[PDB]
Parts: sequence; C-alpha cells; structure tokens
Amino acid sequence: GHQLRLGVAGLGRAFTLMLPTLQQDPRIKLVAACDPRGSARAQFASDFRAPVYPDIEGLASNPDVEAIYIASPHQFHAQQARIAARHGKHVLVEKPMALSLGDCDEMIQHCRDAGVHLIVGHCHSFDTPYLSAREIVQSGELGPVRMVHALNYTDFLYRPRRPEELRGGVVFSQAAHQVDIVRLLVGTRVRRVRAITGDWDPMRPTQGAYSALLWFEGGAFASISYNGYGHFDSDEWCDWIGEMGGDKSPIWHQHFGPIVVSCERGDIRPLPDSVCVYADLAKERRSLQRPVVPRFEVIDELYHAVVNEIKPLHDGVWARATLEVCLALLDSAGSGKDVELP
Amino acid sequence: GHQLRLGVAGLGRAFTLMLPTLQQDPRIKLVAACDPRGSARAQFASDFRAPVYPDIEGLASNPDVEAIYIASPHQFHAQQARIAARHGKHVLVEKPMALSLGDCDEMIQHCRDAGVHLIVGHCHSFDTPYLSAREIVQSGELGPVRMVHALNYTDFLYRPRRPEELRGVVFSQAAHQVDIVRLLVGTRVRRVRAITGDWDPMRPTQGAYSALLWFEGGAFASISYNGYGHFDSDEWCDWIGEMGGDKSPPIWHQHFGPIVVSCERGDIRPLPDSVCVYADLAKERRSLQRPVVPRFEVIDELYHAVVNEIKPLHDGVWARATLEVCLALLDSAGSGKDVELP
Repeated sequence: GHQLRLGVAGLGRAFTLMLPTLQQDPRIKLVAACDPRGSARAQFASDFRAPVYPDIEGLASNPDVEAIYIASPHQFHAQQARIAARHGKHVLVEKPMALSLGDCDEMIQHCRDAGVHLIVGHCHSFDTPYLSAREIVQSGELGPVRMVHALNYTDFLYRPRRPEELRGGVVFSQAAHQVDIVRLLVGTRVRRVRAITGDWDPMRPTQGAYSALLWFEGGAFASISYNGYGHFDSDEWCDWIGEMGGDKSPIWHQHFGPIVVSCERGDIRPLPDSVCVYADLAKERRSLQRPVVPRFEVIDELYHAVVNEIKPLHDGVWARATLEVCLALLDSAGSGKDVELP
Repeated sequence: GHQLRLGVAGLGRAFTLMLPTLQQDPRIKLVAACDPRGSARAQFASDFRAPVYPDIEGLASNPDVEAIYIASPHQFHAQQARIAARHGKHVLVEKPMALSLGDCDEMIQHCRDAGVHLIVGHCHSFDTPYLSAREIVQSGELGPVRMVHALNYTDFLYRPRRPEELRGVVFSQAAHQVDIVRLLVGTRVRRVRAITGDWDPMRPTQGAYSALLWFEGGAFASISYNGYGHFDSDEWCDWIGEMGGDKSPPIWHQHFGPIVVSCERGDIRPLPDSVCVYADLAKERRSLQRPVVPRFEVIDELYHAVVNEIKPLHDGVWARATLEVCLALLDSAGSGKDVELP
C-alpha cells in the first residue's frame, strides 16, 4: 500500500548490492524471500524475521507479497517472471533481463496478460546525473545530440567473488550499462553497431575489453569503450568517485565511467556530484543534490509504477532494446561485420 | 656542418609554431627564406639578416643552404620537394606530407634520386612522452599492445587565423592521432572504419569523428576527435596544453590529448610531464625531464639524418603510411563501408 511489500527472489550479489537501497527507502518493506540454498534462507529469515521458501512458487503464493525483485541469475529470469506474473505480482528484474529476445517477448507478454508492471533491475541509466543530462537534451537548450563518447576502465575481471555469489560478463553486465546510458541520453533508436572485442589473458579467458561504433536514427553517433583488466582506473576522470558513489582519494551518485555528450551548441559532462555544461557563452558546474538513499531512482520508478500507475521508463520493452544492442555487439565482434537493427 | 644551415620555404603559421625551436637549438642556423609575399620576406630579412627570395628555386639555388624546412600549404609540397631535391637539399616537410599518395611516391622518389633525406615535418609522434612509451612497448616489459584508446577535445575549428597564416581536422588533426597510434602499436594498419560529424552550418566542414582501426597481430584502436571547442580534454592531461603550456594558474612536453595504451600485462599512459604505468605489481609515475628546447626531437631526427647518416623514423615511407590511413578514414566516413589497406 503506502508501504510497498516486496519479495526478493535469489539472495546473491545483485541482492547485496541492492540491499542498502531496500533497507533505507521508507517506501520499501521487505516481507519474504526465496533462494535454493537454505544457508541463505536461514540468513534472510534471521535478519528480517520473514518467511523464506525454496523457490519462486513459494514466494509468489504468499498473498502478502505485492512485487518481487528478481535477483537470480539470468537463465532463470524468464521462468521466474512468468510465475510471479501468473500470481499477479509486479516484477523488478536485475540486468540483463534475459539471455534471448524470445525470452524477453515472453516476459513482456506474461506481464501484460497479468496487468502487472515489468521494470528492469538496477541499471546505471537510472542514476540521476544521467537523468539530469537527459533533461538538458530534452529541454532543447543545446539542440539535438550529435556525438557521444563513453569509456570505462575497471577491474571487473578480477574482483573476488563474494560469499553470496550464485553462479554479468563484460558484454552482458558491463556493456548493458553503457549502451543503456547512451540510449537514454541520445534518445533515438540504434540502427547499426560495429564492435571489436579483446581477450588477452589466458588464465582468465573471456572477452574483457571492447570498442564499438553505434549509429542512431537522426544522425548522431556514439563511441563506447570498455576495459576490465584493472590497470588504469577511469574513476580518476570522475572526480575520484567510485561506481557505488564512494570516495577514492556523505556519499555521492552512482555512475559508470567518463561520458561526454556532444550537442549542436555544447557539451554535457555528467559527474557523480554535478553536471558540467560547456557552451558558447560560458562553462558551468551545475550542482546536484547528495542522494539520501542509494539508487532511489530505481525505487521511484517502481513505486510510481505500482502505487500511482505511472508508466516506468526502464520497462520490459526498453530493457529488451538494450539486449538487442548487446547481442548485435557480440555478433559484430564475432563475425567481422556491421549489424543492422530492425 | 657542425651547425646545420637551414632554409625555410613558406613563412606561415606552421613556421611560427616551429620558430622557437629553430632559434633556440644551437645545432640549427637559419640562413635563408622564401615566401610569395614581400611583406613576410621583408620581415624575415629584417629579423635574421639573411637573403630571402620569391620562390623555392631562389632558396634552393643558394649554396649556403644545406636543408629546407618546407612549411608552405600542402598543394605545394610535392613541387617544392622535387625542386629542393633537384638542387640536392635535404627536406623537412610539415604535415600533411601531401594530399595524394601519388604525390608522396613522387616525393620519396625525387629524394632517393638526389640521395637526400626526406623527413615529415613537426608531427606529435616525435614528442618524447610518446617516444618514451614506445620504448616500454619495445622493451617487451608489458608484452605486445592489445588495445589503444585515444581522444582529443579541442577548439581547432574556431581558432582565429594568425597574421602570417598562408590560409580540416582529418589532414591536420587526424594525422597527429593516427601517427601516435602507429608509433605506439608498432605494427601495420589493416582496416579502418570511421564516422564524421558536421553540425555547424556557419562553419561547414567535418569537425569531429570516431574511428576503429585494426592492426597486424590483433591489436585494435579507437580514436575520437572533436574540435567545436566546448569540453577541453587538456583537463585530463594534468592541465598542460598542446605546446606544453600550463592552463591552470618553465614548460613541458608537447602532446595531443588523452591516450591509454593497453598491453597484455598493463596500461601505459603518456603525460606531458611523465609516463604513468599501471601494472600487475604496482602503478607508477615515471618521471621525464623538462624539454630545454621545444620539439628538439624533430631536430635530433633531422640533425642525425644529415650529419651522421642515421636513418630517421618519420621518413617519407612512414609519413606516407599515415596519409593512407587518413585517406581510408575519409573514404570510410564518405561511403558507409570498411576500408581494407594493402
């Protein structure tokens, strides 16, 4: 009702990254969890004094639950969503939505049939610096976007796996964030993608880096780069604030690396603690407000979806489009060809 | 001999940018100039008490001249080189060498026939931070290069034209960038794919681009450039300018924007005042020595070419290869297709 009664499916990393949000936002009440391993069930039931269950069917059958946060691994998203929706519970799914586009269509459809909302999980595109810059672009103040430059040098490939674990892989975890932000900011449709991947650690044999070109409806283009072999660290170019808002010399907004938005009449630079605008007149650090609850913008989007029926932006149709770009990206780097999108 | 007796053809901007170098390097003696405009002839003859001439044929006919610095506009490079070489004078040509590849072949040939050196002019790839990082790559210390990321946000499109200027980001700006990536990666460019932007109707040229570059051996590079002068990337080079000046109230090395070199075992970041190395063990700011003479590395390359017969790196064969990439770049952005390079 006033307080949103929320179930959590899958008590892993995604969940522990989200947990400070769920604890601190007074709109949220955590009522019920499920997870296959009892060690974790015993752990949630302890801390929250709340019914835990082996599976989704247990969690969705509880009538106190209003919505479920699906934080399990992706091969399980489509199945878990279908179930939640069957039992009429709204769905916030961590990224990526799913593995395949068919999976996504099924998800969007099952959620329509139940008349419940489908919002895709935490995504860096929810972060308010980017939300703020989207507003500048919409306001027309600087004309349309013509070019976007995005890069991010992380150590994602060599982060110790956490106890809660449960099993996100540069293109499916990291590229989704990036693509998502560029889509948010430009605000038109991706028409063509061309990408190169790098894979140069034999010990750790995955695609740990890429560079890509992205073509947009209306003539803007974007260049996106990512490296996760953890040498150079691009936070240095974001006022030394971390992905989760901490200081790296009272925390700040979440962000996902240096991004420069080139519009007709100026450049926009989103920071965790401001938005820099470079224009024909002057150059400005436009102030932002310290977030009182981390990732509150995810909860706003859910809370206004459920309580006030306001269409959420990061919906299933949206999340799906990102997946498409990520698939196209991976396909382009795999063949040696451009990929055109419908 | 001991002191290199140098002629200058074309007393424009290229020349005035080079002038502090030529005055201050004790190896260099300025003996003679030519230029079509008397106002400039009168000006050089005054300051340097030296014979000036209407054209190249005047300058090259003077037997005191050992070598000529060709700083005229490019449509004049090939004809001027042929002339200097006919009269057996070595040739330092400002960038771009020429506008055509046929022009370049003629130039390389005319200089071979005369048995004189052909070095291409000031190019940012001569700058010692980049030279120093090339050495790290050669030393094998970090394995081969796997990825290069290069960007540069300038105001090149809206720089007042200077008095001297004998009055365009691909042949001036992209050459610098391509050149550095070629220096650092150290193999051959095999494929290029590029997008240009052109979004100011007042100033209708290609003022920005992003490109992918494929290399022999599997490294890839991403290069971005924007010259509509809003954001200023010097912010990401310790606030030092292109010509080594400080831009945040004794100068430093020349440079051409943020560059990150990704090798197998670590990242290399050339700065105007150091080279940062990020490796598996630690991360280091490796110190460099202040330049006592700006662009001394250009003079080293010339002086050791003429006096001691040491093969120069930025030779005619080399400069030419860059042009190829620049042509490929422009071609790719013009059609919508990859360009493969012999």
